[PDB]
Amino acid sequence: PFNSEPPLTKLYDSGFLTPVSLHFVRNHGPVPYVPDENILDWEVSIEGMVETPYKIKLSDIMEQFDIYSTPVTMVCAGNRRKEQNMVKKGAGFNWGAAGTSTSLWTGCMLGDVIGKARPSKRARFVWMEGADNPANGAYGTCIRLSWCMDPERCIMIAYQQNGEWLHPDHGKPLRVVIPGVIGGRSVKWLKKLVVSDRPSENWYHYFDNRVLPTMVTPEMAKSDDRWWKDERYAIYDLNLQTIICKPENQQVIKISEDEYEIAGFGYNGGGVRIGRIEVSLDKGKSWKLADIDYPEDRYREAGYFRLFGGLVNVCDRMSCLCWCFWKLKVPLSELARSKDILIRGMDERMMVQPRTMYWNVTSMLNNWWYRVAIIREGESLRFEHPVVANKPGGWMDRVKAEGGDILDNNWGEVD
Amino acid sequence: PFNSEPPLTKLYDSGFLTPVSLHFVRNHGPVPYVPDENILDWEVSIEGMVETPYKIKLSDIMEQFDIYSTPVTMVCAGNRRKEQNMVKKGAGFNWGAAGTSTSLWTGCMLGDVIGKARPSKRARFVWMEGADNPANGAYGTCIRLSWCMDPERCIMIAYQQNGEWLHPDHGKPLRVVIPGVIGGRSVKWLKKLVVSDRPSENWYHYFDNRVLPTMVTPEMAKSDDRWWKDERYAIYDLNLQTIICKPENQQVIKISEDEYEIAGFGYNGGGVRIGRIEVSLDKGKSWKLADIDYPEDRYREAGYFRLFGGLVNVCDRMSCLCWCFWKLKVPLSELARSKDILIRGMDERMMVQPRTMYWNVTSMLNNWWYRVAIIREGESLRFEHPVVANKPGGWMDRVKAEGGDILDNNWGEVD
Ligand code: MTV
Ligand code: MTV
Ligand code: NA
Ligand code: NA
Repeated sequence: PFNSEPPLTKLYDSGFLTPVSLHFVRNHGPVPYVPDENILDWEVSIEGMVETPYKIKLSDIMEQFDIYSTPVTMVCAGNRRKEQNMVKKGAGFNWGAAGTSTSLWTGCMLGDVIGKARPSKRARFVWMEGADNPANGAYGTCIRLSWCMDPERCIMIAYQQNGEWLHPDHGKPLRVVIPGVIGGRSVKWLKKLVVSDRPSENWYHYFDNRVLPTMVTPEMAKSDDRWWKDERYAIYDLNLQTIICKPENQQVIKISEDEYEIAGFGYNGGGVRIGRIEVSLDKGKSWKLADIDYPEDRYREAGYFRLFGGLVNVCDRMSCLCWCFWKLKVPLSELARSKDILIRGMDERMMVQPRTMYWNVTSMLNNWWYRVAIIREGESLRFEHPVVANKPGGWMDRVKAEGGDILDNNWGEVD
Repeated sequence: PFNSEPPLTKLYDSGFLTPVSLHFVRNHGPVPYVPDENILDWEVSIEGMVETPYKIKLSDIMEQFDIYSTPVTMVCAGNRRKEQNMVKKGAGFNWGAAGTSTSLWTGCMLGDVIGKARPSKRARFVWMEGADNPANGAYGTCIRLSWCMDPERCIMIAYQQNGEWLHPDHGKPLRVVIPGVIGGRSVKWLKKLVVSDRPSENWYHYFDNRVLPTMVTPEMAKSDDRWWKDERYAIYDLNLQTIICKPENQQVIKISEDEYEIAGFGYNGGGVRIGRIEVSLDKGKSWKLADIDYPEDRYREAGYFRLFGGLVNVCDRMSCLCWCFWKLKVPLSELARSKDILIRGMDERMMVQPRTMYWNVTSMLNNWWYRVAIIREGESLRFEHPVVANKPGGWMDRVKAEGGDILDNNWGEVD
């Protein structure tokens, strides 16, 4: 496999729409390389439990279906994996907190494409299969049929990203983009859509992209395949995340009468808005309400307009399919009396991020509170994120050097 | 207002469908009393942003619309309020854990009723108003239009409960039943449906049924009305709850070689399945996987059939609109080495119940882990639930008698 993660500061600083060059990459195997001259002839087959199976070329999609341009936040299931790895080593690429990127995606509605084949009333799922050939054969997975037909979910088949034709690494020439759901279901190099009454039976649907129960050890999961065949553990909708980006790791700030603007981003699954983002400087004893900016709502408020030949119709939805940004000003004098900054979000289902880590075999969907340690050094404060992408230098490295237990009630820090 | 809560043991023991006589009751004011002879003439007006406003009598609903019979779990937003009251006294009826009841509801689809009036493309909400007249005028609130049109959500206008004509306390002759959403939105004695592009402006929509941010004090909420006018804090979909019912409060069990079957129920909002229910006997250090029974899935598997003149079509949905039951056998010898039983659920969005209480002004949607204390007395164990409905006798009463801080890292219990 191949994985690349943008620097957290660069991701935040780029703002609501991440440049294509910075978008994170996750490939299970070799990328199928498709030359520009072959793009328009790329063919997808629609089959299974449908009245009228058909095949369609990209050029035909572009001419025959309504075209949309939609901002969507993509998130890898493995985001924040390194934090879990610090607690107990496991398999998988050690993502920091920047395994997410947000783009305008241009293409057709998957529901329109499937609708044309007329799915059976007994159908429940749409299987998706890619043209790639990683170690265990073609990558494939699935999504609920009803979600494809739901305008609030805006599931797309995209052929442009921020108005550019897709790069090989991002699925050239065609991929599914599934908002509010882990990147694992957004199948790249799309070849086949199969309408079914049951989930995918693809190897990658079983043995990846699952949050196994916490008490299942890696040895149990290796020795008993049944752990990977219970749909209750398959990841679809994202869980709620909030990340601190300012102050930056190892940032040093002089203590003064000035306020400092703590800041970051949040995202969530299933189109459910994050209703509140709260910060604590006293280890969760009291919480302060951050100001949230939802840039997607600006697109919602603009009504209908076109970008890259596609209709922007955020205005037709109430869902939140993109990340939001948050800010909170605090006096430096208060930070100087604090040992850490914690952030947590609660959504419009009144579900909140947990205090407690949920360690699991694939170390996926790690959404316990993100913590930035505060170290006072003379008349200045220095700040430490939990982990750094690809290097030491976070508070978890320090706590391990101190002999501490990161899972204890004080994050392994002394008293 | 008037509130009544069934005994927790009786609620559990009754099983998947709660008898009408045991169903919890929540009225904000006097109940409008409607004689049997007046039922069929009861009229509802459909108005607002629609092409064709109309009025319809109950008898006409019964003859003109498709009739369904659907199991739905109802839950009061105030369930588990007494637990919060033990921490810091607040306003509101002190619910234990049994402010929930599950019934077969018979009636028409709200989406069919609204669909007939042809809502404007700009419409976003359906306001609902009741015939009652509590202190601040007619009770009214709202629900998203798109949710009314979604078959997975099965929002109904019901006139029978477990096959009986509705009782006055339960909305006779007609109410809305909104699955997966707090009982507050399931408007009783329904008189008016108004299609709008914005939320309800009813007094009860603002000043009740909200989870205000935790740092907002009762004094802040009393003095600044704006806290109650931000939709991000209005409750719709339920959050995830799991409750221990066995062992019962003050139950005493002889320590032996025998296993004991710990047991209870769970429920969740938005039709999202609870994928796992986990129990800890070691204060969250390790977790054990419970067995979950989902009786709704039996109705799903039965295909189409009729109950009380209504189509049962659970088979058409994938959503979970009802509670589930859970069981876990443990050796009594292991319980004897333990100081408590904790239970928590995680749903199919990989969102888990929190360790930390989220105290709030209305003390609503309290879903931190439910804890049963274990007290060893000679060769026996005695068990204590957090609180008892209407009386002392739980571990929270005991912890307060001990001078402890329930919000501390050990639930206020010694070391
Ligand atoms: N055909 C195909 N092969 C893949 O390996 C494959 N991996 C995916 C995963 S697994 Mo994760 O939930 O472990 S994030 C993620 C992404 C990321 O897309 P990007 O590289 O365009 O960011 O595409 C998904 N789609 C795929 N499609
Ligand atoms: N018209 C009307 N008046 C009410 O006071 C009223 N209260 C409700 C609340 S507020 Mo809560 O989220 O504070 S639970 C709940 C229920 C309960 O219905 P039941 O009495 O049939 O159990 O109906 C809701 N519907 C109502 N409808
Ligand atoms: Na909220
Ligand atoms: Na789950």
